[PDB]
Amino acid sequence: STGSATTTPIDSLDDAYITPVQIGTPAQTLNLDFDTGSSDLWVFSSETTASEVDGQTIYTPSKSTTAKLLSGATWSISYGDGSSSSGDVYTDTVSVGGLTVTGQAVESAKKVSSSFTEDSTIDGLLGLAFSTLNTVSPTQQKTFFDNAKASLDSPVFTADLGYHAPGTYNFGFIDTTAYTGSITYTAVSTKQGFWEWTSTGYAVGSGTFKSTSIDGIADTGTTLLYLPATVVSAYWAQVSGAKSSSSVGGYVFPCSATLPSFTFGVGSARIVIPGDYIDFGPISTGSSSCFGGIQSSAGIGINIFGDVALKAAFVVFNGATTPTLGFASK
Ligand SMILES: CCN(CC)c1ccc(C(=O)NN)cc1
Repeated sequence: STGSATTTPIDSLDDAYITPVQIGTPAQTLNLDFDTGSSDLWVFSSETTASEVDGQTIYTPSKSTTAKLLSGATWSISYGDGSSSSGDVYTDTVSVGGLTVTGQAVESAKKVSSSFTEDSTIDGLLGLAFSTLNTVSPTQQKTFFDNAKASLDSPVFTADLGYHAPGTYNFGFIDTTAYTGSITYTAVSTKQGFWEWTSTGYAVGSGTFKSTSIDGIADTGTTLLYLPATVVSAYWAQVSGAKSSSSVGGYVFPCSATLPSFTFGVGSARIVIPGDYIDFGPISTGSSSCFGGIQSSAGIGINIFGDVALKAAFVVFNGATTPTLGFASK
């Protein structure tokens, strides 16, 4: 089997991407944030604290003839930005882009943090990291990908995120028309439950490539590119007037600037992030200070290849017995 679904930015900055997902019988379509940095499929629901719901579409398990309470199961998750959610668990039929999994754990939120409440466009998350990170207790549950993978034509999914435009998540096949050149594969460590890999270095604009190992995770659920302070300082030093602002919470730059590109290495291959992808716009409406899309990972504890980086590539998440990650230009 295969599936293919379009993913759409939630706003004009590509702050996140939403993908329609069919849950239950008859189908209830919710728009979920596909998240290769976590392993829970959770939704706004009829059980979510009413004051914490603000425009989201909710899953109502009582209206699904295939929903079953997973008795005794609870979940609770916190993300690296401080966002969180928690609740109980149902199993139900879940379909993405024509690919159907029966008996998928659908984690129903009882509580969500304000950061989720305020994102009216995001009806929940669909985790695509390794199932060892799943938070359901006392019986850990499998991701949608993990459940699907034996049925898939090939045990892979691909992320093809757009810049200020829709893109595609495919399951079970590699669309050879969706990228240019060849796909370069690189090793993955699953020890921390993430799609963790090592970039071979970077360049700023038209500068020389610096060969240096940068461990990090491929996280579709993180907006920006978070790299070591040395790398990030080298980038922003090429933008007149750019500075790290403690009050704003990262690097800002004059909105009048033209940003340089940023290149990262994948083996001997190179992915180029155009300068425009690194512009996250005014820090507040009408400001001439703009927020940067490359930020320091110092204090996070890990480097994160978020959407800023991933959207510059066609990315293969290869879930074979020994997982790997592939990147191509597009
Ligand atoms: C700000 C609240 N949202 C919705 C955009 C989040 C989505 C994904 C993550 C995350 O870290 N995923 N790996 C954290 C938060």
